[PDB]
Amino acid sequence: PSDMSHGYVTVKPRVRLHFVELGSGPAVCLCHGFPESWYSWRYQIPALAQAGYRVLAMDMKGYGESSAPPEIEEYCMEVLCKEMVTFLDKLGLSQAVFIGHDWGGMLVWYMALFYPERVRAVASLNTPFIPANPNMSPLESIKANPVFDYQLYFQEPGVAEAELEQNLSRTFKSLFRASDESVLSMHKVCEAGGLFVNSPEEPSLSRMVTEEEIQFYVQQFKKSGFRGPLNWYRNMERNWKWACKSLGRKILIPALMVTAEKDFVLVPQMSQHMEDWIPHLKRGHIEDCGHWTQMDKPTEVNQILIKWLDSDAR
Ligand SMILES: COCCNC(=O)Nc1cccc(Cl)c1
Repeated sequence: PSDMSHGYVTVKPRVRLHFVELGSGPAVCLCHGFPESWYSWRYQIPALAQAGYRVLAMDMKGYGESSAPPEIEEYCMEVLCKEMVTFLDKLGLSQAVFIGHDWGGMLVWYMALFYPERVRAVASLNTPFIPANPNMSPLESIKANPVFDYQLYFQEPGVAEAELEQNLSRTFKSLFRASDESVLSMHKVCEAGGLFVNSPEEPSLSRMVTEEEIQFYVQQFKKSGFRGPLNWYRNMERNWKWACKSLGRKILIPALMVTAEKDFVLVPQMSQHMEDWIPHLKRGHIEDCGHWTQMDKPTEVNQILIKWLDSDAR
């Protein structure tokens, strides 16, 4: 943080967005996932800057140095996307390439759908683009696939917050792990009543993360907790209604889908038949890569993005 430039943008009277800036050239906006920070793109920030790009590694709403209102409604895709447009207006940017991972990936897909005039090119790590069905309920879709059982536990406000905020060191040591080191069962939750059951009181340090890196996520999450980041899940009824309003309109700006082979939550199989809605959709498959794409295989992520940006985003 000391060797990094920190930017702040007041998108709403009570909502302020934090971001780190490095490099010159076309604007590249990076959107992290859950329970992450701008620090998740630590290997991408100088790499994309050297390639000739103005990197904007965001601290998403409810995370780190950015504002965290307790209201659930403030974390729906409609208000989040509108805040990201205001962020571009206040920075004097007409266009920017939006690259998202996990929940940030969902945001970048919606941004390309509703505001294509502000999105130059779009890239998504692990997160697929699925058009919503107006006949099927959002809760029915979650209950259909057993892997998304953890989402039901994340619905009731305060329940997951108490477990995730309990021991932040234990929280990130159990979560930030490679798929071969993974001690978490996502389909076991709402039956056991907690995300960390198999994981012990003092979990071992993963090969992809150091003690210094783990403590950074602890101090950043000490500012607001988990209420803000968890509210991204609590708008499943609101996001579906907004996604159903687009029904018919397709993306037209260059797109990239990056899949992680060993990701058990956001499987590469979920991205199947995405080339029916397309529009330009280029692919990048990373073998022996877990959920934390940027942490697991940092070099392969840098190689895929730099190659894609210079050929479609410039
Ligand atoms: C766009 O959909 C994002 C959903 N993915 C999602 O929640 N994934 C997730 C990643 C790390 C830890 C936990 Cl508990 C969940």
